[PDB]
Amino acid sequence: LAEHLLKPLPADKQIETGPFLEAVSHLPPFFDCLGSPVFTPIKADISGNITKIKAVYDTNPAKFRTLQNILEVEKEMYGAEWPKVGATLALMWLKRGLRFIQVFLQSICDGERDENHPNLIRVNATKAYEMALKKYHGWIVQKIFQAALYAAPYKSDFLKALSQNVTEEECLEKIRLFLVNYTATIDVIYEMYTQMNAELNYKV
Ligand SMILES: CCCCCCCC
Repeated sequence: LAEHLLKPLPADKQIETGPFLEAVSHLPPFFDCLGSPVFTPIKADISGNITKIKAVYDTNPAKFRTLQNILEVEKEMYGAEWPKVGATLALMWLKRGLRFIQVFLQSICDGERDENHPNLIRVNATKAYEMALKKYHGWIVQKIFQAALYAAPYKSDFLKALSQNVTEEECLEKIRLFLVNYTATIDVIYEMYTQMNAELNYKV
């Protein structure tokens, strides 16, 4: 995780699109290592949105230099169909997948656990779902999440998968390092959606 740190935010809190997409493109591969085919469509969603954004960027890298540039250009370019269109829509869902990973990792690092089932990560995933995704899912998808929860690896196994021959404590310290700029970046993205009134709450 800490081999592909996100850059700190610059003083003007503008996120450059190219470096951002390069950075987060390192996350979907972690889903191949969780030991379940349940993760294949999850990986496709997150990668699919990165791809959607990268393809808008590639048409005009200068015009789409920053994530802010994307939202403002698309607002102008699309009129009434915006923000439910283009790279704006893909980023709206990408941020929520990114926020999920953030809350989950942070929960693990903060030592939140089920006292009764200490080596499970179900409480951490459940928190992350509630905070990042749940309100945008209808009852069917929520039910699928409840089923998929059972495919979670054991905590000890998860951390081992993210790690070199390194202790669990060492692994978590590196996860903490990653979370600094990751969290900061996602926060700026969420703030941007709020300022631009680009957030939608439709359920799927
Ligand atoms: C620089 C972004 C590349 C697009 C990859 C989509 C899969 C994670």
